This record gives sequence, C-alpha cells and structure tokens, in this order.
Amino acid sequence: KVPPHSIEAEQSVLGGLMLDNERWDDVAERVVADDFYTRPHRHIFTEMARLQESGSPIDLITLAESLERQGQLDSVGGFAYLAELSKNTPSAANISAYADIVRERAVVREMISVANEIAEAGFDPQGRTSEDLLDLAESRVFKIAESRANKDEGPKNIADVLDATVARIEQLFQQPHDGVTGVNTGYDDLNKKTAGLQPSDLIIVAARPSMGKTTFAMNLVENAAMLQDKPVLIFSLEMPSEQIMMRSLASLSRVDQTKIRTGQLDDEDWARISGTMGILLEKRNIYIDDSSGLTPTEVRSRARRIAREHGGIGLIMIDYLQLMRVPALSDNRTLEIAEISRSLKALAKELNVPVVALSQLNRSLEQRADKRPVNSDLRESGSIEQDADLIMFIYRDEVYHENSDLKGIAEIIIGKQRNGPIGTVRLTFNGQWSRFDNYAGPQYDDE
Amino acid sequence: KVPPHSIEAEQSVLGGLMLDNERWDDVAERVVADDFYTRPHRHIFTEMARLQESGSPIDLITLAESLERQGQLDSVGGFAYLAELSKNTPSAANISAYADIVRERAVVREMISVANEIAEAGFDPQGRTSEDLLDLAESRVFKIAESRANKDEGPKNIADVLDATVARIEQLFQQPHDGVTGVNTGYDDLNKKTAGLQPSDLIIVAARPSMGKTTFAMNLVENAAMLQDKPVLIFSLEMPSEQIMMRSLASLSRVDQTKIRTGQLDDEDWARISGTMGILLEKRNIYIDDSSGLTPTEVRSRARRIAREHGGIGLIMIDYLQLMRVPALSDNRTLEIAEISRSLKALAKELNVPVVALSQLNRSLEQRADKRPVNSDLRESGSIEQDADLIMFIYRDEVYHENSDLKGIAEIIIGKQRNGPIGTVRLTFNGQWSRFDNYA
Amino acid sequence: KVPPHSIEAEQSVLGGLMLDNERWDDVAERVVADDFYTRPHRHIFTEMARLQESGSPIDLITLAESLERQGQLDSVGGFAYLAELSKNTPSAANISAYADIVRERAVVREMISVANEIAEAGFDPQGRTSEDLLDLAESRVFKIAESRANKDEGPKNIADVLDATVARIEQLFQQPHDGVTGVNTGYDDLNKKTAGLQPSDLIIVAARPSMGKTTFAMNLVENAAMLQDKPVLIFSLEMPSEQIMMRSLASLSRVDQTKIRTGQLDDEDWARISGTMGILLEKRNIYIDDSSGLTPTEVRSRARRIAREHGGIGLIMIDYLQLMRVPALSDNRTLEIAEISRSLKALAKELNVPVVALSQLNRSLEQRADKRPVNSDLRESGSIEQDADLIMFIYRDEVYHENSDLKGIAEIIIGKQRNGPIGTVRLTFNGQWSRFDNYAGPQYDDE
Amino acid sequence: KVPPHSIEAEQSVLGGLMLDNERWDDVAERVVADDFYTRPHRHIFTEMARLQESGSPIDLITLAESLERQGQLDSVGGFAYLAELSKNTPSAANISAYADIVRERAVVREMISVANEIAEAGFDPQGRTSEDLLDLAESRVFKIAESRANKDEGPKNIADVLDATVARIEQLFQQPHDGVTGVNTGYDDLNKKTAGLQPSDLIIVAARPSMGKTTFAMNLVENAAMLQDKPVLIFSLEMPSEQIMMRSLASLSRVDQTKIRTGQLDDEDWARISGTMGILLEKRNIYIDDSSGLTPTEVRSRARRIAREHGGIGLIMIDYLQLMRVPALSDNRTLEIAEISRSLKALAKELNVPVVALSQLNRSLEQRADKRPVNSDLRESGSIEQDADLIMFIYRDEVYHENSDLKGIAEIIIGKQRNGPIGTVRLTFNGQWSRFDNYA
DNA sequence: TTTTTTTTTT
Ligand SMILES: Nc1ncnc2c1ncn2[C@@H]1O[C@H](COP(=O)(O)OP(=O)(O)NP(=O)(O)O)[C@@H](O)[C@H]1O
Ligand SMILES: Nc1ncnc2c1ncn2[C@@H]1O[C@H](COP(=O)(O)OP(=O)(O)NP(=O)(O)O)[C@@H](O)[C@H]1O
Ligand SMILES: Nc1ncnc2c1ncn2[C@@H]1O[C@H](COP(=O)(O)OP(=O)(O)NP(=O)(O)O)[C@@H](O)[C@H]1O
Ligand SMILES: [Mg+2]
Ligand SMILES: [Mg+2]
Ligand SMILES: [Mg+2]
Repeated sequence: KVPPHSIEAEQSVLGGLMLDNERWDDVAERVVADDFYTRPHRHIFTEMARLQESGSPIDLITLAESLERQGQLDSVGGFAYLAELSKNTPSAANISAYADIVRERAVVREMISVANEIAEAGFDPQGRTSEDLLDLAESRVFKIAESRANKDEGPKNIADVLDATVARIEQLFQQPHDGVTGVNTGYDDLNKKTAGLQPSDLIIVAARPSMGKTTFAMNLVENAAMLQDKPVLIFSLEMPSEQIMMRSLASLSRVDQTKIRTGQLDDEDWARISGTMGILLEKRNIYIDDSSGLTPTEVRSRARRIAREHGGIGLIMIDYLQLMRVPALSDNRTLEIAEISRSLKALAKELNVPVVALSQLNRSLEQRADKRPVNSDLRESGSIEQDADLIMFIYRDEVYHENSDLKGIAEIIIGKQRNGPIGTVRLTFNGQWSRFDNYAGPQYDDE
Repeated sequence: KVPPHSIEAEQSVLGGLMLDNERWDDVAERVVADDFYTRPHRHIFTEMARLQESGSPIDLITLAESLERQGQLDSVGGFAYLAELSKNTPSAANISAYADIVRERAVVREMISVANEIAEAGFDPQGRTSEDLLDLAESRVFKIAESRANKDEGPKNIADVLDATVARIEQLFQQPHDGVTGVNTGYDDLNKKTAGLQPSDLIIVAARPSMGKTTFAMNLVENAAMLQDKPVLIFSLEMPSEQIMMRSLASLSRVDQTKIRTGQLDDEDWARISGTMGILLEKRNIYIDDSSGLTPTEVRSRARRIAREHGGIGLIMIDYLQLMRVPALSDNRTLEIAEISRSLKALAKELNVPVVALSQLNRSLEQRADKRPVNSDLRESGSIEQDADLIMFIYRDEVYHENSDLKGIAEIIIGKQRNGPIGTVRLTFNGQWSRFDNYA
Repeated sequence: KVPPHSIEAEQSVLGGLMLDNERWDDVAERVVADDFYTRPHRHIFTEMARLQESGSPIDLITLAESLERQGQLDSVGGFAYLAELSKNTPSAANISAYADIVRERAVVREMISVANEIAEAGFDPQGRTSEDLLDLAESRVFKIAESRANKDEGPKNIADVLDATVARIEQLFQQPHDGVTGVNTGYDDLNKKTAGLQPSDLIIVAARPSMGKTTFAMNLVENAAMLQDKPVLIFSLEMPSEQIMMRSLASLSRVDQTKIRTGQLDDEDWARISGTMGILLEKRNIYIDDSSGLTPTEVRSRARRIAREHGGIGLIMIDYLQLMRVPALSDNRTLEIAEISRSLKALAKELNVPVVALSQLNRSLEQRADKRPVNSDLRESGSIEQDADLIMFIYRDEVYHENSDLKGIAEIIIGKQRNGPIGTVRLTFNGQWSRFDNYAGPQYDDE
Repeated sequence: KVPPHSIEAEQSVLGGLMLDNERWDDVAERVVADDFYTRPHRHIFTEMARLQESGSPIDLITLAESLERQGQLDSVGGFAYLAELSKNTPSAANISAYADIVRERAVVREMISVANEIAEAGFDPQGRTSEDLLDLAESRVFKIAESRANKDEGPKNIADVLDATVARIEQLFQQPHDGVTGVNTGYDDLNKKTAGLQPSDLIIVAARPSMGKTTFAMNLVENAAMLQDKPVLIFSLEMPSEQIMMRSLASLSRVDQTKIRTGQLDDEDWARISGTMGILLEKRNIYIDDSSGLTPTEVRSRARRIAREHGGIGLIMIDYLQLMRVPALSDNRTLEIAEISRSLKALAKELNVPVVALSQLNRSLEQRADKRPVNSDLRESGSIEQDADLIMFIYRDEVYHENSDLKGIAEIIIGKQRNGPIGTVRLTFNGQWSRFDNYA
C-alpha cells in the first residue's frame, strides 16, 4: 500500500520557512527531517537546519547556494523545484498546524513500520520464544510512545517537581495580597476555603427544590457584578428574567420580595430600588438569556459571541443542568447529562471563566435520617463528580425540622474540592429579602 | 420535480468560510450540514465544523487533509473541487444572506417532503383513522414551526429587563388589586401566600384518595368562576360529570351531598339549588370534559379552541394526572409523567392560563409515623417538582387519628412556592356539604 | 392516483333515502352533498334536500319529476340509473354507518387536496416567506379540524349537565325510597351509609384469609337476588361452585354447613333446602362461572353476552382480584392489577352495573398492634384505591384476640366512600350457619 | 502467508486422548478448542470436552456417535477420518509436549492476527488519534500476555504446607531481624510490630481523608525514601501534586502548614525546605504519577510500565482509596473494596512492592458513640473488618471527641495483622505541621 | 429512572 503522508503540508512548511525565519523554532521543536516523507524533503530540511544553526537567514538564494555547494541541489529537484515550493506557500500563519500534521503522519508511518517488523518477527520466530516476541513488541511500542515522551506526559519527576515546588513557593509568597485568588464571592468564609471563584472551574451548587439555590446563585452573581467590571452572562432556563430581577432587587435593596411581587412599595424603598438600578446601569455588565431547552453548542456560541463583543466574560450562570436539552442524546438522560457537563467543562477551560452550573438532587436524601447531601445523592451522578471541581450542597435543617435551632442558618457543604480542603460554610438566610449574608453568630467547630 | 435549492449560495458560503473564519459563527447559527442540498456539501460542512470545534482555522489545505484522513476527500469531489470552491467566492460580506437563502431552501424542501408524506398517508391509511392522520399532520406542521421558531433567541441587556420590571411594578402599584395578583382563590389566606392563582402556573394539589382533593379543586373552580368572567375548562377524567355537578350543588348551596344524591330534598333547598342554577346560567363560563385517557395534545387543541371561541380561558382543571394516557410513552409511567408535566407547563406558558392538575401520592407517607406529605411522597414525582411552581398537599390528621383534635381542619401545606414563602393554610372542611371554608 | 371514495356506500345511502325518509335526519346531520364523490350524486342529494325541505316525501317518482323539472335528470344518469340505485339497496338499517363512511372518505379527500395545495405552495413560493407558508398550512389544517369539529364534543355546556342533574333529582324525589337508591344490600345500616349498591361503582370488600369474606360476598349476592329480578353474574375464581352453593344453602336455610358437607341432614332441613331451591328456580337469575385465570376482556365479553341475552346485569361479583390473570402484563403484578381495575371500572361505567370485587390484605396489618385495616393495607394498593369508590374492610377482633368480646361481631369499616361519610357497620356473624345478619346487639358509638 | 500450525501435533493429541483418558486433565489445562488450527479439530475437541464433562470415557465410537447426534460427524470428515486419527497416534507419553507446541502455535497465530489488526488500524485511522492507536496496541499486547497465563489455584499437598510452615517457624525463630524485616516504616512501634513495610503485602489504613491519614502515608513514604533509593511511586487520588508536596514539606520540616500554604516570608522555614528538598534530591527516587479514577489492574499495568522504565518499585502511595468508585458497586462499597484489596494484593505479589492504601470510613466515626473505628464506623463493615492483611484504623480521638482522650496517644488499632501482635498502637501526631510521630 | 411487596440481618 501507499504509506500515509501529506506532501502538501511539507511543501507549506518549507515555503513558510523560506519566507519566515522566526517560526523556525516551532518547526525545530515539533518535527525533524525524518518526519518528511520524501528524501529530498529530508535533505532540504537538513540544509535549512544547517544554515540556521550557522546563523544564516532562510531564503531561496542562500539555500540554493548551500545545496549547490554540497551538490544536493540536483538531488532535491533543482532550483526550479525550490522556487515552486517558495511560490506555492501563501503564508506561514498556520505552519505549526502543518508541522503537527506532518508529525502525526510520521508517527503513523513509524507505527506501521513497527507493526510490519513485529509481524515479520511473528511469522519467523528465528528461535525466539513467545515471551521474547512479546517483550520485543512491548519494547517497540514503548519506544514509539517514548518518541513523544515530552509531548504525552503527566506529573514530573523528583528534580523537576522540586523546581516546580520552589517556583510555586516563590509564587505563593505573592499570594497574601488579597486572600481571594479568583473571582470574589463576596462571602468571607467562602473566600477562605475556595479563595474565590477560580477560573476554569465547574461550580456545582446542588439543592432541593425551593431551597434558595437559584436565590443564592443570584446573590453570588450580584456580589461578583458589584466586585468586578468584566461582563457576566446568565442563562435563566428555569425561571423567567422577571422573577430573577425581582429577586435581585429584593436582595440588593434588602426589601421584602412579597411586597415587590404585589407591587405595594413605598417611595423610600422605591428610591432604594432606583439607586440600585442606577448602580446597575453604571455597571451594565449583566446579560440574561431566559430561553429554555438549549443545547450546550448554542450556549458556547453565545458565550464566544459575548466574549468577542465585550472582551471576555466574567461569570457564566446556568439555571440547573437537567433543564438543558440535547436532541442527540435525548434517549438517555445520563448520557445527556454527561455530554452537557463535558461540553461545559470544555467551554470553561476554553474561555478561562468560572461557570455557575446549578443542579438538582435525588429523593434518596429524604429516605436517609440525616438529610445532609452527598456526592452520590446528586441527580444522575457519576460524570458530574468527575467533570466538576467545586461541588457544593445546600443544607437547611430548618426546612426539614420545624424545631431545628438552625433557623436562618444555611450550610453550604463542599462535596468535592480538587484544590483545597472541603468544609461547611454557614450563612445567614433572610427569606423576606431573599438575602444570603455571612453568618455573624458563634462559629461551629465541625466534628 | 426538481427540489428547490440554491447551490451557488452553498458554494459562496463554503468559499466565505474558507476565506473568513470570523463569520463562521453566523453560518453556524443560521445553517447546519443537513441544510446543504448535496451530500458532498454536507460532508464539507461537517468537516469544517469538526475542524473549527477543534480550534483549527478554516483553510483549504487543512480541510483537504482532514477529508483525506477520513477518506472523504474523494467522496466530496477531490481537492480540485475544493480549490474551485475557494476560487469562486469573491468575499463573505453577504454570506449571512446566502445562508438565509440556503436555510429557506432547506425549510421549503422539508415542507415539501412533509406534504408528500402526508399525501402518502392519505392514500395509504394502513388502518389509521382520519383523526390519527389529522393529529400526525398537526404534529409535523408543529415540528416545522418549531424548527423556524429557534430564531427568536439571544441574551438581552440588563437595561431592558430593568425597564420591563419597573413597568410591571408601576402597573401593579397603580392597580388596586389588594394583594391578589393572579386569579382569586376565594380564600383569604391562600390569597396571602400565593397572592391568587397566577397565570402560566402549574398547580399540583395532590392528596390521598377520599380526601376531598377533587372536592377542594371543585371549590376552587367555583370560587374562580364566581370571581371572574373568563370561562374555565374542566377535564374530569376520573369522576363523571354528574357526580361533579352534584358535588358543586352540594358545596354552593350548602346542602348535604347524601340528601341530594338520594334526591330526598325539601323545596326550600330545591329553590336554593334553582337560584344557584340561575346564577350558573347567568355565567355559563363552565365547560366540563369528562373524557378519560386523554393525551396532552388533545387537551391543548381543545384549550386553544375554547380560548379563541370564548376569548381566552380563565382556568384549566385536570382530574389527577395518572389518569392521563400518552400512547407514545406508555411503556414507562415516569416518562409519561415527565411528558405530561412538560406539555402542561408549555401550554400554561403558551395561553397564559393557570392550570390546576391534581395528583396522587405513595404509600411511603403511610410508612412514616408523621403522615404530612412531602415532595418525595408524590406518586412518581420526577419532573413534577421541577416544572410545577404551586405544589400543595392536603393533610387531614382526623382521618389518620380518630382522637385527633384537627377534626374538620384541613392543612393545605405548600410543598413548593418559587415566588414567596411556603407554609400551612388551615381550612374548615364540611363533609356533609363538602365545603372548604376559611378557618375561624 | 384514484381519489379515495366508496361509490357503493353512496348508492346504499341514496337507495335508503329513496326507501326510508325517517332516517333522513341522520344523513343530513352526518353528510352533505359535497361529501358525495361524484357530481351526479351531489345533484341527487341536493335535490333530495330540496324536496325534504319542501316537505315532499323522498321516493323515486317525485325525485325523478323534480329532476325533470330542473332538467338535471339527464345529468344524474337518467331514470333507469335512479331505479337501479333504488333496486340495489336492500335496507336502510345501517345508513348511519354508511353516512359515517362517506364522511370519512370526504374528509380524507379534503385532506389530500389540502396537502396538494400546500405542496403546490411549497414548490412555488410566489414571494411568500416561510412563516407565511407555515401560517397558511396551519390555517388549512385547522380548517380541516374545524370542519371535523362540527360534531359531538367533550366540553358541551353547563346547562346540559344542569338539566340532566335536575332530571335525576326529580326522578329520585318522585319515587318514595327507603333510603336505597341502588341495589338493596339487605342490611339496614349498610342501606343508610351506602344507600344500597349504586350502579357504576367498584365495591372492594377486602379482608384476611378466611374471615367469611367470600361468605359475606355470597350473603350480599343472595340478598340482592332476593330483593331484585335483574340477573346477576358471579365469577367464582377462587372457590368451586359446589362449595359456594353449599355455603349459600347453609346461610339461607340457617343450617350448619358442616352437616351439609357431611351429607348427614334431616328431612326438615331437606324440605327447607328444597323450598330454597324452588325459590331459586323461580328466580333463575344467578349465572356463575368458576373458570380461573381469566382476562378482563373475556369477562367483559361474557358480561355483554349475558346483558344482551337477559336484559342487563343486576350485579357483578368478582371472587378476589389477584386470581385474575393478564398475559400481557404478567411481568409486573402492580401494572396488571392497575389494568384489571381500570378495565373493571370501565365495564362498570359501560353497563351501569354495581361490581363487587373481592381482594386481599397485607401482613403489615398483622405487624401493627391495632389490626384494623387501612387503605395501605390493601394488596398492591394505589390504583385500587383510586378506581374504586365503595371500599370496605372486614374486621374480626374475635379472630385476633381469644379474649375479645366481639365474638360474632364483624365490623365492616368503610375505607373509601366518595359520596357519603365513612363508618363502621357491625354485623352478627354465624360461623355455623355462615350467615351475616343485622346487628341485634348493642351498637357501640364510634369515636 | 500460511499460518504457523502443527496439524501433526493436533492429531497426536487427539489420538492420545482417544487412547488415554487419564491425561485429559493435562490437555484441558494446556490448550482449549480454539487452539486447534482447523475447525473440524475444534469441533472434535469440543465434543471430547462435552463427553468428558458428562463423565463418559473418550473413545472413538462414542465420539462419532455424539458428532452424528449433533450432525457434526459429516462436517469433521466422517468416521473414517476419526478412525485414521486414532490409528495414527502411537502413544500418549509426550502428549503434554505436543499440547505445549499446539499452544505455542496458537499464541503465535494470535500475535500475527493482532499485528495484522494493528497494521489495519494504522492504515485506516477512522478518525482515531495516534494516542488512541497506541493505547489500543498496548491493550492488545496486554491481552495477549494475559491470555498467556497459566494455572494459579490448586489444593496444595500436605508436604508443601509443612515446608512453608517450617520455613515460617524458622523465619520467626532463627532470623535475628530485631524488629524491621522489610522496608523501614519509620514508626518505631510499626518497626517492632509490623516488622517494617514488607514487600508483597497489603497494608490498608482505614481513616478519614485529610484527617491525619494522608500525612501518615506521607510520613511512611518519606521514611521509606530516606533509607533506600528504590524508585517510589505516588498515586494520590485525594490531593494534587502541589498540595501533597506542601504537606510533605510541612511534615518533614516541622513547619506549620498555615505558613506553607499562606506565604509567610522567612528564611528559617525556607532553609528547612531547602534542606528537605536537598535530601529528596539526594534520594532521587520519588516519581510522581498521581491521578484519579482507576482500577488496580491499571495500577498493575502502570507498575509493569515503570519497571520497564527504571525497574523495581520501593513504595506505592494510594491516597483516598474510596476515590476509585465503580458506579455498579458505589452503593454497597464493601464488595468493591474487597475486590480492590484482592487485586492490590495480587499486584503486590506481582512486582514485590508493599502496596499501601488509604481507605475512607464513614461519618459515623464522629457520630457513633463508639468513636473508635468499629463495624458501625467502618464503611458497611465487611472488607474493612477482614480481607486486608494489615487493616489499620486511626482512632484519632482529637477529631472524634472535642475533649480528646487520645492526644499524642491516638490509637492505630489493627483489626488484622499477619505478622505482629494486634492492638491499639498509640502514636503521637503534630497537628501544626501535619506530622505523625511515634509514641513510646 | 420510577414504583410496589416479601424474607433475612444490624
Ligand atoms: N417573600 C418571601 N418571603 C419569605 N421567603 C421567601 C420569599 N420569597 C421567596 N422565599 C423563599 O425563598 C426560596 C426560593 O428559593 P429558589 O431559589 O427560588 O428555589 P429554587 O432552588 O430555585 N427551586 P429549584 O430550581 O427547583 O431547586 C424558598 O425557600 C421560598 O420560601
Ligand atoms: N355527604 C357526605 N357526608 C360526609 N362526608 C362526605 C360526604 N360526601 C363526601 N364526603 C367525604 O368528603 C370527601 C370527598 O372525597 P373526594 O372528593 O372524592 O376526594 P378525592 O380525592 O376526589 N377521592 P380520590 O379521587 O380517590 O382522590 C371524602 O373524605 C368523603 O368521605
Ligand atoms: N361449620 C362452620 N363452623 C364454624 N365456622 C365455619 C364453618 N364453616 C365455615 N366456617 C368459617 O367460614 C370461614 C370461611 O369463609 P370464606 O368466606 O370462605 O373465606 P374466604 O373468602 O374463602 N377467604 P379466602 O380464601 O382468602 O378468599 C372460616 O373462617 C371458617 O372458620
Ligand atoms: Mg432554581
Ligand atoms: Mg378525586
Ligand atoms: Mg374468598
């Protein structure tokens, strides 16, 4: 058969090197002359490397002279072939991608050649035992993996991790500057464990229905918007934006939401709401999309659109994940949830922004005597625990027990925190204003 | 005939995508791969989408390589075809218009195909009745409408929401509704917490059997009909309309239901019932559908019919959700529950009408020592808690405990209330009259 | 293609109208002249409508004269064609079904024509937008539905229900009753609360094993048979019919069942049994089927057969519901029970007959200290509670407690009564005679 | 090409099975029906297996009758072919060697087929990445190696048990190991009782994560590394590399972890950290490879991979053993933990490494009245009470009791210990630096 | 996912 190769990518790389010499470093880091399929291409890249190591700039005339001095001008195709290669390449903007393609082709060809050698050894043992052939095959595959050892790698070795250790110590010397390392949550206790909303983090705040989960998420959004100027993006899939705005005005102005909903408001609270609206129009960093049944592709497109138009996005609010709908994986809810979580994590890593993705719980919580939520108590759990890093659960024993002494005290229990120890953050909930504040009472030592 | 297509617009879109990658978002929002008439164009757009999702820029060489890796380079026409497509397109200034034309052609061809399928079903009944074919055609046309309704989406600025909110607040402040924002329940305490039956709300009042749940729902219906002129629509799937009317007459005239059911009534109560009938004929806003095993689509069609004919609908009553039948998801009951709840919520949002749908409970409530209902006590809740916003539960400790001091006292406990606090409303129940009144 | 039409049905309708004029109203309500496929048939029906509106009877000669006066006799086919149409039709008994068929064909042809119009509009946009075409298609399909909406509808009016209710009230008030409006139970206290066995009611009397459950059901059956002449239908799923008849003779003649079982009976009780058999042969209204593992479809077919043969059914006795077998829902018992209960309630509403179906209880009742049955004690509860209306439970503290003073006293406690207050009716049970009788002892005040 | 096969050896094996039924066990252990090159030979061996499992002796006539009953007599070549096969074989003395040759041929053909599959995957990527192809090839070679396994169980003879027992007695008596026998644990009480970190052992410490258990395993890793240069491996599923590094620096340098995490600039702690990392660089055997969500078979494969890389594993640190949750067994964790423990013991015996795991217990450790880790506090008891060879339980009464009865005498209670006296091992812990010391 | 009903055991 024909070995898998991309001659066009090689020609594009050679033309870009003939035009641009600053991107030679990326090519040298990525590929070598052996990655070139044709032996003339290997000779051309070898001459280019020799000229660049000598400090000579990479152009057509000097390369032609260098090939003529070594006599390789006729071996590579002549000066007309080099001129054609220089002519064909428009630009070297995507020469890194071309080099990646060439490296992939070289890896596949090396794998095919190794497979041919292994099959030849299998057909003709030549006195080698089965264990000998197995070890030879393992060594060959490990050598193929070792060819990209600096590319495919994970945690580092002792010396390199010690250099990373001293570098991180020098970095964390600068850490006591504000205490909050990410987006400020507005809560002192929350900014101690989590140290604020870290970028590229999946924040899963899950609670029972009518537990203030949307309310606390809105409070977090308000605190972030007052503590930053980067625009936020809200996807209120469950509730309309009218109720969201009513909750925001009740929380910020500390006025009863019932009176706002009935509209029976005095002029003093009206002036407070007007001042809050003036502050919001000063900010104008909030964008709410109340459409329901949206795919993660649409959300990603809108997020990229806003980031392009408004210069990045401060916060992404999602109104609970089981409302999100994918037509492709609508057959199975768990597959749909896993796909949604994976796409949202990819988007969060893409734009480097903490995404507020709420979630619901299961009915096994009420079955348990202790109604403190766990990771397995999550509605369609599993992949959610895998993809997320900042999972939290709202607990209100006042709701479950009428005689509970934790009235107003809402406990945010961290289920998963990859970077930092988990814990229980107590907060003071005001149902009238729907306001979550820092718990100013006596601190409880978690047993 | 030749299907209506604009291949030149497709070529212009593909060439503009090859030239410009910044307007890729507009093309992705407008059209998909299936909108392309020719299958090679579908493959080309699929490869472009795969490359752009990976972050790779859209150029000729990378696209050709990507098609070569999957072996689809020869399927789409070869690299020369791609080079020709890149050469032909001058610019991508009007690529949005070309994509709109392509989407229009695709939707028109979809409509033509649906019409052909409808004609085929008409010529070949395959044992289906005319109603089945009509409902299938309605479903197909609704699907085509949903395919076009996705354009009206997009995040909005905070200022517009603020203006709408303050306008609504001023409207509520000017109107002296005296707390009751929605449809008046007829109960003062219920008009304090819920502030009346708000439009586009899914009200789930679930209770145990023989708890007056249907009776209390009928009392709510009577109160709404007396306190409004907008016509109501009743779907009495479980109980016959005759029993519903007897319960209504017993409740409104405050006469014993047993005496009315036996017919042993004096002429004074007869005159009271006659006056009640005169008031009802003065209103004539009540329409009861005692049919059972109904799909939500039939309910939606009848609701739209009555709303257009009678100028909107004040209230939509459902006689307990597990009686409803969906043949599509009849294999699993929870799928039926989720579909019914979603369809009812969508219908309530559509016609802006409060819908009161009853439900049943589970035996786990009986297992608990305290028999106060919770959200998990719902009979296959699932998305019931998520979609609904005005869930209430009826509690009568007099039934469970003979020595209970809550005789006549019915506790309507709000399981879920998104806007406002939840609580327990005490009411006075008259078994003889089957009358729910405010507790004193 | 050929449009879907039934010329034979049209010819049958025309011949029936030529023969029968009393069923013209059904045809006019069902179909119009436009529903006829062929234009001559439209002309014929138009002429028939014109003659009937004028009051002229619909016969061959007058119709021929009317067509001759308008000159349409040649257009419809001639007098010989009309004579052939009159000849071919045997009878007009099924002319309503024929008109329904013609209406169906007309609706299908209308749908096909509308689909053709929509396809033509799709092929030629004529400058219309896709929204315009969608609205036009919706309008056309809704016009088809509205043409099909000119029939019996679900929500009719409140006035019709009011008239039916007041007619029922007048019917019940003009008849002097003894507090019984349904089938008389034969027990005075039961006739106070339940007011007799009401038709279209699912009566569930459930108890423990033994406990005289089938015995009490048979006592109710005997009382109903003695107090009415409408035939009753028993499905003795559990017990053989021989033992059923032995228990019936023991209860009715007040003789010990054990002596009848042994056959050692005196001539006086023999004469009493002979007189009871003479009374039964005077009645001859009870029809018993002892077949087991029956589907509800077979039961419904047999019930319809008996009602057609013997002019309705007075009462339907079902001997214990878990004996009923459905092959389709044999996988899950609860689904099978729900389907059986739904089918039985549909049958009871269909024929307007009281159906007393027996059932069993759960062992959790024995787990409780107080062994008074509740709704949840029902075996495979839920749908049983929902579909039924007259649920009762048998309680015998004499069985549970040897020192109980309720010996002979059986408490029938109403668990569910949709219309009326529930209670506890105590009866006198005779184990020797196996006879349930009205309470001759002190009636205890229920708390 | 012609696949490498030895039909003559197959004929010899089949004829020997026809002659001798006593050596059927050797052939059944060695080869299967799939190892036969020709499908008729596979059918013949399948019929032989079916006859011998039924207890019927394997002869020509019964085999032919069974093949005729299944209709396979004509497919394999007829009765004359079977008679020829029986005639050809002289004896069954060397049938073991012939079966070994047949197994070798089958394994070589399997390797050739796998190589052909890999070459096909290389020629046709089908959208898969090169990493996917490499992982698939490694999986295929590992499957070949796993299929190249042999007998693992068997009732041992009394002589072998006596030899092992007397060897154990001589080890306990004659050897003057003076406490430590394997890798030095560091804790003096663990040095005496557990006799060091014995290679090919299963040491599972059952406690709460970030509650002294993580720093206990960290101190174990440190003490093991300070006395040997054998490459140790890190598999922490609880904390990242940076946080584990901070914990290790705080433990070794005796510096408060608040200063380690929150930067308190001073040169004394910096000098202690510099000395600690100098000692670590002197050891030069800490290879970080911590991840999450794995299985012990994957851990064994990575152990083989590291042995290919360097060779020899000093210690593997499994932090948060309850982070490998399989959703099938996530609810009842006992069976999953038992299977993980058995596979970890198999891995420990495989590469001679003292596999140490950090099992997570329940919240009842802080809730139950019995604050010590007993079956209620253990995760559904079961695999935490048994199975594991060294099940240590960290009764840190500091966390469980606010007024602790164990401050510096926190009990490392050993439920089961193969070598050493069980009991409550009271040890000192420094909460400031997260450092576990050794109480006398 | 949901939802019933049985034993065992802690
Ligand atoms: N005016 C008010 N007075 C008192 N409590 C109120 C008022 N308005 C709202 N609440 C409470 O605030 C909470 C509303 O929380 P909310 O965030 O809307 O629930 P939710 O988490 O979004 N529901 P879900 O999405 O199904 O989980 C409830 O506990 C209400 O009782
Ligand atoms: N005339 C009457 N006298 C006394 N009590 C009565 C009378 N009529 C009805 N009741 C009681 O009032 C309640 C009415 O029951 P009902 O309205 O059917 O509740 P329900 O929820 O609709 N039953 P279900 O459909 O199974 O859930 C029951 O508790 C009856 O026992
Ligand atoms: N001669 C007798 N003397 C006393 N008790 C008797 C006599 N004959 C029958 N019984 C009682 O009659 C009862 C049987 O009633 P029956 O109605 O058949 O129960 P059942 O319906 O068969 N229960 P089940 O089998 O679960 O459906 C038992 O309690 C017997 O003790
Ligand atoms: Mg919410
Ligand atoms: Mg009801
Ligand atoms: Mg019985």
